[PDB]
Amino acid sequence: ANATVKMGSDSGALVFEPSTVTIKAGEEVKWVNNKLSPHNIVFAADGVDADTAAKLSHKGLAFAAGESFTSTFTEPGTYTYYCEPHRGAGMVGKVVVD
Ligand SMILES: [Cu+2]
Repeated sequence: ANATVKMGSDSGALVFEPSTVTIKAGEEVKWVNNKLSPHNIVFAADGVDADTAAKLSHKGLAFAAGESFTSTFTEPGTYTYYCEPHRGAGMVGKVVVD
């Protein structure tokens, strides 16, 4: 099914919820802008292919509150996307396609 993850929290904390999402194999996923920007989204091939996690990865950023991203969960694997600017602070997410 369609999944939704926010690059933060509706309060004032940089977190990734749901930290883990499970959808079908072929569906997509939409993200949402939050606080503690910018909030990048890079899917480091962690169990899945590169090129795959590539299109799934987002080497961009987030500044405007309203912009969202999309990711194809076709290939069944495990994609791990974390904060580029905070790739070593305590902000990461896990994906699971079935
Ligand atoms: Cu962040």
